[PDB]
Parts: sequence; structure tokens; C-alpha cells
Amino acid sequence: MAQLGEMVTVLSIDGGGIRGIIPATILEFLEGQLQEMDNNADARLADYFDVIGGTSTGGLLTAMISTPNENNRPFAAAKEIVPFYFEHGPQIFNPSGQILGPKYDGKYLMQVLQEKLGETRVHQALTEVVISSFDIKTNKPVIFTKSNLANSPELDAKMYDISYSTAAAPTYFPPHYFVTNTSNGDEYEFNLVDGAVATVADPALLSISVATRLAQKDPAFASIRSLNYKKMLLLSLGTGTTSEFDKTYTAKEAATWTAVHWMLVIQKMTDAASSYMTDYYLSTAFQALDSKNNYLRVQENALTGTTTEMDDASEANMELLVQVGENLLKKPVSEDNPETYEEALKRFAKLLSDRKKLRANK
Amino acid sequence: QLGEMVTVLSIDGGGIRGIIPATILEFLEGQLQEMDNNADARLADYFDVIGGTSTGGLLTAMISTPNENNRPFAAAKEIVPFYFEHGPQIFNPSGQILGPKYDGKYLMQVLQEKLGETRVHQALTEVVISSFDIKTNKPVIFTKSNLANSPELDAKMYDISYSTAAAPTYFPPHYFVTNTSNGDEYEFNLVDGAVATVADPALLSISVATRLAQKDPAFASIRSLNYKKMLLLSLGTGTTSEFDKTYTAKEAATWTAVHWMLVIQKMTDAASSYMTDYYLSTAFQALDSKNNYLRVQENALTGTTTEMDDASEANMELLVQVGENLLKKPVSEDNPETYEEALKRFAKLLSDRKKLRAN
Amino acid sequence: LGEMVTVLSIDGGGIRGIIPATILEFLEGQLQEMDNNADARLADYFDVIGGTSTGGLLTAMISTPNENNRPFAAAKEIVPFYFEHGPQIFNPSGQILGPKYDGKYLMQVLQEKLGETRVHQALTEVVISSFDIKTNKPVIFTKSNLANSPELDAKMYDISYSTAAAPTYFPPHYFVTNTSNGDEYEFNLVDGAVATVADPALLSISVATRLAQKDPAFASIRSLNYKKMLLLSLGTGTTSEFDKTYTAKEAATWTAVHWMLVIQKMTDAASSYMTDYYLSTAFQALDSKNNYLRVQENALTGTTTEMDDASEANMELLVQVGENLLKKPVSEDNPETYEEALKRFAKLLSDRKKLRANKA
Repeated sequence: MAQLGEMVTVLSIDGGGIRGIIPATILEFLEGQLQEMDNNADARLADYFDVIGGTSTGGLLTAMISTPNENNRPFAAAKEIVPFYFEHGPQIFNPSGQILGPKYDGKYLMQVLQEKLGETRVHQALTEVVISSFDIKTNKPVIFTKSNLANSPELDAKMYDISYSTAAAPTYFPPHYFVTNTSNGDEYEFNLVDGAVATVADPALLSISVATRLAQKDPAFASIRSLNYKKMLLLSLGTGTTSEFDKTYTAKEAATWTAVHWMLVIQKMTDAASSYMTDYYLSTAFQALDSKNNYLRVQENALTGTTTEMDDASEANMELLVQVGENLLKKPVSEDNPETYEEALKRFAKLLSDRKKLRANK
Repeated sequence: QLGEMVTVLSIDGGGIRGIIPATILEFLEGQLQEMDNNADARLADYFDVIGGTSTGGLLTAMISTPNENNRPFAAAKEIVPFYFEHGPQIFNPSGQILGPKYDGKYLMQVLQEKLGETRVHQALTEVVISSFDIKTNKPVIFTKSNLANSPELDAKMYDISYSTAAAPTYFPPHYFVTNTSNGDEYEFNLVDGAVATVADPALLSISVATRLAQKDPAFASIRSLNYKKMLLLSLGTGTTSEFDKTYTAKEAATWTAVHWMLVIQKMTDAASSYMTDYYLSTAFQALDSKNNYLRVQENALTGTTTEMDDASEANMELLVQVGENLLKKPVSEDNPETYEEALKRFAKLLSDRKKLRAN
Repeated sequence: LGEMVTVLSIDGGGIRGIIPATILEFLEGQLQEMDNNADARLADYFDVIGGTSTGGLLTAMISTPNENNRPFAAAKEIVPFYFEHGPQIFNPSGQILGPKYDGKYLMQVLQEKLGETRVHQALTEVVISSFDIKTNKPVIFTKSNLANSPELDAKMYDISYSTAAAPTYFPPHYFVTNTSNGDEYEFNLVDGAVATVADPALLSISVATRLAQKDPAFASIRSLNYKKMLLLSLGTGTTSEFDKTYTAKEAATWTAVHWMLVIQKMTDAASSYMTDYYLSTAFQALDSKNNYLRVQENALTGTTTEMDDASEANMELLVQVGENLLKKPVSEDNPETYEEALKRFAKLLSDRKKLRANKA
């Protein structure tokens, strides 16, 4: 069939705590477009993307739109995500007041994840999912994927363990300990923290890489088997970075900072660096293959005020976050390219819809 | 201004490689149909002139010849399928000991089946189809106009279509007869338009239009070579990559005529693409109208895709692929804009111009 | 961005006002589309609107409140106003001794349109220029300050006729106002071009700067901070050097009446050039080049050069230069067209208005 048909589609969502409201707003717009284009209100993101990767709240989002419900359909529609944040956000980011330990005990977060995810396991995901985390015990990143588990049943973990882990940010939530089982029945232990610690606050390159590897044995992904980025369609969503005119710093003032001052901001800096670097790696690859337009990165580069914190679940801040999300749609994709993200996304939507159709026709 | 502009479409020759421009035109016509919410929209409704050489000329004849409803005989999306179905039968080795690679009997059969007895004067737009007369030793350009005085040039579309594609060593040159005013017989002995130097007929098309402007008020706007009012879409069938079937003087130093005849046509075809584009870019740029001229050409064909008579399933498929990939390639040097976007822009101009021209 | 002060400025030029009107029509449309509100009007986004001559008439029409307290006219109504009333405004009186037009019709329509509205009622800060031939000084009508000087709170039709009363074209205007003590205040005005502000861009910016000395609303550009200044300046075009332009050789044989016949077009063109030069200098010096958008046609030809040719054929050509100007690049070497730049400007205006209301 046409080149479009054989293409591999990937969606990636950055971490960012409540800032997940931003990519959620974008995904809401995208799923709506797809539903409108295919005249099917039942259309869900997972029906168009072969791979969906997420880190932190991006991972929670991934779990919700990829976990099968009783009807074997995505547990949640994109439009349900922001409301999830407004309703549970304040209870998830509710200060425990503990002298020692993190800012939040994470009890409520796990409660809700169990409530909605149930006992679903990653092998049941409706598409290939890639959810990141870092094991502070083995000192290695642990990437939960849907495929491959055939041999390693220890990685076929429960969605709520995976979801809590990917969002367990140091100093914010308690790292997570849960147990799984090997082939021989032996116990397999996990000691996980946020995927940002694993260097993948922006998991788009990790997602494409997982797909490339799968192509070594999954005929479905045979098309990008030899790193052919020309057949790769990638939508990568960020949760925004701090404006240089906001909470940013000079070497002069950082002189007298203590370790706690550095811990209070070091995470935001690496998240911003991850957004920059990952985008740099990908733009380099896609451009080198004259496929610049195959990769759409939707990111806000100028967050100000309360909006910068992944911690603020106040009514006023979540509302501002919805606003940056709505406004992002109105911003342009690049410089001297008047095209807005909204139009680019519509184009992306059309490609997803057409591909699904071609996959059906042939 | 837009409404005053003259629109021209030009398509290079290239045998089976016509699949590439066909692919591009399919994308273009679709855009126009979408833009004007009219699936009945055809290329000929937006171009005042359509020029073609070889399979580019066949393409021109098919989208310009009127059917029973007086509409373009074929939609752009029908061209590639025409190649996949008739291509293998057109380029079917006769295995004859003497003469061309193909007897061309099937090619003429299909051209007759599809164009019937239509005549060039019936074209839905101004058409420019090239050929070279080996007897008079001069190029013969078939045009929709000027026939008033010279009825000898109002030839049958299938004679014109076969002629423009009758490449030396590939198909037998074509002999057909026409009639003058006094009823006298007029003889043609034609071969491919590539031999006439117009493998890329874009400048020839523009020139025919300029001349028509000397007596056709419709073309009065480019009457004095005002390229500022010229909108031109020129489509190529690709050229061989320098890392593929290309050659060094060293190996060529000992070549005989056998080797040369195997490669000369492709070389001049590629040169025509380069030179014609150079002439045009020079003219448009000189009038600060660079964007008025869109040339869609693939400069790196490899493997089987360089051959103009390879109608194998696998090669036609690769040709459709270079066509689809060409759509996403950058228009130039460091112009990140892809041909796809440029064509969309061109489409919008065509659609806008047509509306104005109405009300 | 929400801190920024927005200013719109329109040059004079008689019927050539059709050009900037065409540009403003495109702009208001963009703003209406952007905010999904067909009721959106230019005055809702600009804190200051300055105009001279027909630029001043334009200003009066889009800033004068109607019965609903909304801009009396939508941008898209201006060009039609010219096509309908233009021929009657520029209708030669044939009165051997005096201006080419008696200006009666012009005042008639201005009175019919603006009613008894007074400047203090403008929906935004307006700046309309004129020159008083009796006091020998420019008279700038503004919506603010009138608290102390009620003599400047003149009727909009008096101000509008005045700003457009070009010497040799229309009769200067006389009208009376009243001071605090009730004493009579007389005006003897002619076109603002005579006051040298054929291009009132810098005058508008300056009025805003001064207002900033007492209006907290304009506190942000109080100390000449051009970084917080967003300015859209529209011209009515200048003659192409290949058209009705002249050599020293030929002008050596000119009479004084020959000079009077072309001197106004020369100074208008110079005003466009110089004012733009002053502003580009200031904005560039503050690394805010993009804060200032100047839309001007520099190559008018044929009938198009004349400010009083209201024939159907010429007004049509004017709509054409306006439409074509949209597709031209904004700066030498900078492919971006005015159309795209205006869209960008539109977006900024829309965004700023949102931020001004969101936190309110």
C-alpha cells in the first residue's frame, strides 16, 4: 500500500506532575479531531498509535489510555484526563507534614491507581506501551514494556505498580517496593523511583528505540527494522519548561546555595535538559533522513509563576495549566513557520486516520 | 493580478518513469478537488496550457481529450493504474532480430482504444506535444491552436501520442497522413520529442503561450514576456544518481557505438532536464518571480528505476515509491519546505485564480 | 505582554485612505476570527488610535460610540464609505476663485455620521491632528486632559473636517468652543499635514508617553520604554520614482503655482520617510524592531498618486494596491509578507486583551 500504510506511529508523553494537564489538553484536542475525522465518537488514541511511551504523569496517562476496560476498550478517553487531574490532583499532592521522608506519602496516589487500574497487567495493554522508572537498588533504569515478557514473566507487572513507580519523584513521593515472579517461581524485587531519574523525563527517543528493537522479531514493526526514520511518525508532548525570565538562576546567586537549595531545583533543570537534548537527538535523526515533518514535538518553553511547579494542585494553578495548554495550541511549531501546533496536529491526525484506513483497505 | 496570470503545466518524457509525475499529479488533482469541494474537478480546469513529451505527452493527451460528457477523458488518479495495466504490454520485447526493442503494436492499439478518433483541435485546454520528423529533419510541435489556416496539423490524438513516445531503438518511428487546405496529402515521419531536444518541454510550453498571446486576448498578459504573470508547474521523471549507472572517461575511452547507443538517450534526457530548468530559473529569477516556477524532479534514481522501459511489477512499484518519497523531499538547497507543501501552495493559487475568473 | 501599550496610527492621503482601510479590514477580520467574535472592533484592542486627514476621519468612525456604545463603524465599512461618499466629497465646485471643492458635502456626511458626539466620548485614546492658521500652531485633539481645558473637547465632525481640510482642496474650518469661564474659544484649522504629521505615528506614541505621566494605565512606557510599545502604522502610499517625480532641470522653469500643485505630495512623502526613520531608530536602539510594524506602499503609479481622484476606476485601483500590499515583503531581504506580519500582530493584540481580562 501507500508509504503511509506501512509507517509506524508513536506517541510519547513527558513527565511533569500536574503539568501533565498540558499534554492531556493537547491529546484531548487530538482525539477529538480523530473522532470527528472518522465520524466515530468511540475512536481512541490507542487505535491509531502502535506505541505509546510515558514517564511520570506521562506514564499514568499512558496507562489510562492503554489499559483495557470490561469492553476491551481503552479505559479512558483523552477528554477524561484533565478532569482526573482536577478531581484527584489535589488529593494526590496533599502535603503529609512528615518531618522525615518526602513531601507526600503517596498513599492516595496508589489508592486511585488501584481503583482505576485494578489488577490489570502490562501484557494486557491495547498497544505497545513504554513506561520508565529507575531502580535505586540495582542502580539501573527499568523499562516496562508490553511485548517480550514471554521469557521474562517478572516484567509483566501490575499497571498500578508501574504507574506509581514512574511517578515516584525523589523528595516528592516514597520510592516503590513491589514483588513479581520469575519463570521458576522465584521472587523478583523492584525498588523504583520516577523515570526522570533514569534520564527519560522525555521518553520519545526511548519509545522509538523500543520500537526499533521490536522490529527485530515483530513483523508488524518490520519497516523501521534498519533505523528507517522515514517510516517513523512521532508525536512527542512535553509539560513545559521554565521561562528564562522566571524562576531561573545566575552563577552568582547559586554561589551560596546549599545542597537542599540544589535539590529543590535540580530536578526541574534536568527535566528541561532532557526535553532539550532528546528533541536535539531526534531532530538530528529525522532531518538527516529528510523527514523533518515526520516528527512533531509540542512543547511550551515559557512557563511562569505557579505553573512551573509539578507540585501545585491548587484550583488556580490547574486552571492556568489548562490555559497554557489551550494557548500552546495557538502557538507556532517553529520560527518563521507561521503554522500553529493546532494545524500541525490536525495534519498529524489526518495521517493517523488515513493510515488506519489504509491498514483496513489492504 | 492572480486572475491575469497564465497557468502552465509541463511534463517530461521518460517511458515507464511517467509513473513519477503521474503520482505527483494525482496528489495535485486531489488537493484541488478537496479545495473546491468538487470530486469532479480535473487538472484541465485550472491549466491554460499543458505540455508533454513522450509519456508526458501521453499523459497530456489523456487529461485533455474530451470524453462523451466533454470532460477530461481521465482523472489524474487513473494514470498510474494505466501504467500498471498496460505498461507491461507496451514494453513487451518483440524479440525480433531487427528493428526496435518493441514493435509498438500494442501501444498504438491502446492509444486508439482510449483516444478513439479525437483530434488535437478538440483538446480542453491548449496542449503542446512534441516530436521530431526524421524526414523533414525538424521538430513538429502539435498544438491545439493555429490550425485555422493549417488543417494539416490538426492530427488524431493517437497519432500524436504514439509519435511523441516513439523513442529511437525502443519503438518504430511513426508514419501517418493528414490533409492540407487544398486537400493535398501531408506526410509525417515522427519519433520521440526527446530527439527534438524537448525531453523537458516546459520552456517550449511557455514559449507557445507567449506566441499565442500575439493574437489570443486570453493570453494577453504575458504578451511581452512578462514572466511575472506566469505560473508554471514543471514535472520531471527523474535522473540517474551519480553513484549509480553513471560513467568515467576512462572506461568510455574504449567504448564502441554499441555502448554509446545504450546510454546516450538517458544522458541527453538528463541534460535537457538540467538546461531547461536553468533557462527558466534564470528568467523567473531575473523578474523576481522565483516562486512562480515550481519544478518537481528526482535527481537520484538508482537500480532499476533509471530505465524507461522496465515495466516489471517490482520496478513500477519502486517508481510509485520514488514518486511518493519525492513529495516529502525538500524543494531545494536548504529550503526545508517540501514539494508536498509547495504543491499545496500551487494548488491554492490555481483554485483561487479559477474562482476569480468566474465571478 | 499584558503590560504593553498598543497604538494604531493612520496617515492622511484623501481617497488613498482606501489603502489603509483595506489593511484594517483584513486586520479586524483576523481579530474577529481569532476571538470567535464577529462583534470584535479595532478599538477593543488599541489603547491609542491616531490619524491625520482621512486617517483622522477613519479614526473618528472607529472610535465614536454608537447608540449601543460600540464603535460606530466596523473596519469593513470604511472602503464602502469611500466608494459611496468619495465621489461627492471630491466633487469639483467649479467656483473659479477658491478651493477645488467647497467641502459642504464632506461636512454634511460627517455631521450625519458622527452626530453630536464629542471627542471626550471616544472609546479609546484618539489623536487627531490639524494646524491653526491663526495661532500658527498645530492643534492636536485628544480624548484625555480635557478636564481642565473644556475648549479642546470639540465635536467629532469639526475635528474630522479640520484634519482633512487640505489647502487648495477644501476651505479651512472655523468653529467655536467654550472655555471654563464660558468664554468663546476660536479655531481656524487646516489639514494635519500642514502641522507636518501626515504620518502621526510618532505623535501618537508621544501623546501616550505623556499620558503615562498621570494615567496609571499607560504606566509602563512612562520612561520612554519602547520595549513595551506595540505600534502598527499605516500609510497611504508614495509616488514611484518612475512616475510623477521630477528633476532639478525641469523644475527650474516652474512658477509658484506649479510648486503649490505638487509640494503637498512631496512633504507628505517626506513625512512618511522621516517619521518612519525616527521610529525605526528608537525601536532598533532598544532591540524591539518587531514591536513596530509599518505598512506602506512606496510605488504608486498613474491616477493612484492623486489624493482627490474619486473616480470609480481609481478607487478600484486603490483597493487593488491595498490588496497587493498585503502580499509584499515587510523589509528588504525578509520574505515575510505584510499579511503574515499583520496576522502576528493580530495574535499579539488578541493575546494581550485576554491577559488584561483574565486577571481582572
